[PDB]
Amino acid sequence: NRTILVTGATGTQGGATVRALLARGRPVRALVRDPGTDAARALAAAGVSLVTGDLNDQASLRAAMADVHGVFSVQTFMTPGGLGAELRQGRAVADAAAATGVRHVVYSSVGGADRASGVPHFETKWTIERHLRSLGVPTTVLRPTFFMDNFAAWGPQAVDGTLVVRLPLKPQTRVQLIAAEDIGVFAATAFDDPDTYVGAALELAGDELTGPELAARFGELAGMPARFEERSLDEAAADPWIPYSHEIAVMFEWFQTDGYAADIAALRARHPGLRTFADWLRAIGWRVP
Amino acid sequence: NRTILVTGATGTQGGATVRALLARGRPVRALVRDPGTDAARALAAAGVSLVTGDLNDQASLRAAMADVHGVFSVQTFMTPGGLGAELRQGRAVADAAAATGVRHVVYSSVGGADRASGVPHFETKWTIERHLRSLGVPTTVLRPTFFMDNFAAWGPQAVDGTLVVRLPLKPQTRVQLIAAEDIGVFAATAFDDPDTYVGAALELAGDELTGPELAARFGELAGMPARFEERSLDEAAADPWIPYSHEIAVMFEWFQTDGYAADIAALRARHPGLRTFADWLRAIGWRVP
Ligand SMILES: NC(=O)c1ccc[n+]([C@@H]2O[C@H](COP(=O)([O-])OP(=O)(O)OC[C@H]3O[C@@H](n4cnc5c(N)ncnc54)[C@H](O)[C@@H]3O)[C@@H](O)[C@H]2O)c1
Ligand SMILES: NC(=O)c1ccc[n+]([C@@H]2O[C@H](COP(=O)([O-])OP(=O)(O)OC[C@H]3O[C@@H](n4cnc5c(N)ncnc54)[C@H](O)[C@@H]3O)[C@@H](O)[C@H]2O)c1
Ligand SMILES: COC(=O)[C@@H]1c2cc3c(c(O)c2[C@@H](O)C[C@@]1(C)O)C(=O)c1c(O)ccc(O)c1C3=O
Ligand SMILES: COC(=O)[C@@H]1c2cc3c(c(O)c2[C@@H](O)C[C@@]1(C)O)C(=O)c1c(O)ccc(O)c1C3=O
Ligand SMILES: [Mg+2]
Repeated sequence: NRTILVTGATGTQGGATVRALLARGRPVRALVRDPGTDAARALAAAGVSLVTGDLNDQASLRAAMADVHGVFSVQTFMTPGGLGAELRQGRAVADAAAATGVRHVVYSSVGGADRASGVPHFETKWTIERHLRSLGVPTTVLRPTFFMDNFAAWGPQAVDGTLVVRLPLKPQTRVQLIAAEDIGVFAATAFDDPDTYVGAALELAGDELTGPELAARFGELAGMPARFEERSLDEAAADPWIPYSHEIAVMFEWFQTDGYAADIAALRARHPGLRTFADWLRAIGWRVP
Repeated sequence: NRTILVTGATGTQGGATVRALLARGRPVRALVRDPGTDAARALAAAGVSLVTGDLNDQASLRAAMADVHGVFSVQTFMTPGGLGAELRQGRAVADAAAATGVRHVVYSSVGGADRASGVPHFETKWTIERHLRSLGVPTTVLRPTFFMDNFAAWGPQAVDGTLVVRLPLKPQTRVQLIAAEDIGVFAATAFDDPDTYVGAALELAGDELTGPELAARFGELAGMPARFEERSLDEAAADPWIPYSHEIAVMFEWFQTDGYAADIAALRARHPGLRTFADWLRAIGWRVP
């Protein structure tokens, strides 16, 4: 059986992984909590098999993994269960894979998880990585950087005729970015080349830009003036419109002090289709609100 | 000036620290968000000076540290801002101490913070410890174990004439415990013996017991039958009546796999009054609910 079980299939990383897997010729089974949603029906229409389960329900995970070759493992921490739930879920996926004879887990972590960042939602992922390693289940770890896709909901607004990117970054802070579509590409590639990818951990980025450079990219596409403005970390941390704003502010402070460290040139050699930020803007057809 | 600023002064660790400092003749200043509460007024009535401030407000922290010799630093994670807020607050205390020339910080962390536990509210504390050391703020780290005081609100209930301690521990799991009163003793001791304590980290426990033994201690005092019963980790994690239940379940799993490592005999040699669990039960006058 060549089937891959994709967790988080209706989400950003999982959805990208579904598309890459289908294109590469793998059967895809999607873990969904509710098979009756628009998103789940859309997956089925694309040729995905649905299985009902929940990352909090270990028995349901074992059932979801019946006869599959591989599992794509991704979790979110932005739920009522928070970071503790993310951690337990990641370890549950690993345990269920071990118990059901899964041959290959591709786990999505985060760039810098291995670098003692102290970012709470990076440390959860590191702890999950360590658990997978301890079980001996053949594993590839992907460590994605800043999702370009974040800018769909959190892109710049027009202020007095100028697009403003306002984020808790110094103007000089360089940030590595990855298109979610490329996370999917690497996940699919890993399953089809285990000789290269089993036992590997790979930090993923397709571009590296400062805030002013990000603003320039939007301005060039929009035909509008654009600028970057630094937001204070304390202000970002307190924002009632940003879920888990304190953890996110810790993360942005780490971008400022440390940051991601993917080798973009080496990734492009492996994957010539690796997307730049300009590519992301073109692919989504970004427009000013 | 020999004044100590106590953060969390109306709480468990801070309150214990205030009492121990007063016993040693230190002037004490208490950080309170609202000086009009009953708890704050009681501190003032004891001869503790109040200063209004908030761990989320860096300017208020600098003001609170004006002219003080030392700071007792403690944070909670079970608030709206969660783990991220705990981390930012701990680093803010450190930064304010650095900015105001504080001569000694006693920071309360947690046993095993230094042992890569993966427990999210342990990793926050490890990150705060690291930040203090990076700044060169003269620092003593206390690493308390399981608070005996937890059993005041989370004690055993009588079921069919038997007291039942029900926790996510294997019957064989040994847990180290500390009376909060003793955390205060060590904090005050550290300020008065900086030669010994500046630069030090000390894991704190006054007893070490299994679940069955904890049950036996309650039974002995109450003069009735008692037993321990293991609760599953999944059930504990999902408990709607336990705040941050998922993080707490990760912690209990770590008790099972790893656990605390204080040298109790060595601590009792330093502090002969170090409380056993039986001592704590007697001191608070524990009674069957
Ligand atoms: N946004 C970024 O820039 C970025 C960069 C690196 C890493 N990450 C990490 O990505 C992860 C989130 O991935 P995403 O953006 O694809 O998430 P998402 O929110 O787009 O998707 C979450 C998916 O998980 C599913 N899900 C949620 N709870 C579930 C449960 N209990 N059982 C089964 N399924 C459940 C959702 O229905 C959805 O399919 C986070 O851990 C985050 O830290 C994000
Ligand atoms: N309970 C245990 O067994 C145990 C064992 C080891 C460590 N710990 C750690 O102890 C810490 C909590 O200490 P505690 O039990 O003394 O807490 P607590 O809840 O008893 O007291 C918290 C204190 O902090 C104050 N406070 C809260 N938010 C504040 C803010 N924004 N600004 C200023 N003051 C604020 C409260 O008013 C109170 O004075 C946690 O980090 C926990 O992980 C607990
Ligand atoms: C354009 O900026 C954003 O979209 C921001 C942004 C950026 C990241 C994450 C966010 O959740 C948000 C949102 O909080 C809105 C905002 C403004 O703060 C995130 O969770 C994350 C993550 O879990 C793991 C690695 C990451 O690199 C990230 C991020 O980079
Ligand atoms: C008797 O057991 C308890 O009181 C439990 C308990 C125990 C601990 C903590 C709790 O919050 C609770 C509550 O969740 C109720 C319950 C039942 O789960 C906690 O926050 C903590 C902590 O931050 C740091 C170190 C610790 O060692 C601990 C604990 O040991
Ligand atoms: Mg299929």
